[PDB]
Amino acid sequence: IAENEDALLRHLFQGYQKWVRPVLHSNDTIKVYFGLKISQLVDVDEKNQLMTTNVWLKQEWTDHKLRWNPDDYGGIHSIKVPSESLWLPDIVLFENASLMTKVIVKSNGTVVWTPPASYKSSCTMDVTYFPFDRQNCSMKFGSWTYDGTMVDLILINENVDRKDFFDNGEWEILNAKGMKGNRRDGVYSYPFITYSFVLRR
Ligand SMILES: *[C@@H]1O[C@H](CO)[C@@H](O)[C@H](O)[C@H]1NC(C)=O
Ligand SMILES: *[C@@H]1O[C@H](CO)[C@@H](O)[C@H](O)[C@H]1NC(C)=O
Repeated sequence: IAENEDALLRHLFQGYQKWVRPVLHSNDTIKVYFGLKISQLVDVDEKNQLMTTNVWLKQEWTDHKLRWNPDDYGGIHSIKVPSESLWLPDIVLFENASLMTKVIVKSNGTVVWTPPASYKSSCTMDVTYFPFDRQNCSMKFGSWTYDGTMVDLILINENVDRKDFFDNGEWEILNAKGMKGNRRDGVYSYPFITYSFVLRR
């Protein structure tokens, strides 16, 4: 086989600077579509009010530097590229608790990144219900480096993605909904997404 896959890569990352936002015009914000997918609830530590989860952080955005006509490159329309090479919006889980997988890049600039993660975030037993088999657990995600001027978050679904979720014997997910906030400290606006989990038993 003969791969102009190597030519596209050399042409795509020639003078690429992963630290410059890959916008066309410098006035532009980069829109990052975001969604949380849960694989399983690993453990609910009722003592320390903590929760550990296995999740994927679904991210998608446009990198206007990484755009090509497939006709020039043997009809390639998509390629897999290491996340370490790309500009990233640097979305993190806020209350410290995102492995560097590879990214998919498409000839129109769309980048799809879904890195897996394992987190231990804080919980809160619901005292309104007796017996006490409810817990309120929140996960808050947003860019660390870029304010809303430079990265805007778009929440792709009101619900956490659970199609591939593993029900663990000991707790059940009553609800898991995401909502957008735009609140952070300083003379800067920072958009974020809060996911609220209601766990039973
Ligand atoms: C690029 O093409 C894909 C289909 O492969 C599509 O899902 C995506 O919306 C396109 N990107 C843009 C920025 O239109
Ligand atoms: C816990 O979550 C439930 C469901 O969203 C809500 O009705 C309740 O007000 C919350 N209370 C606390 C203390 O978290």
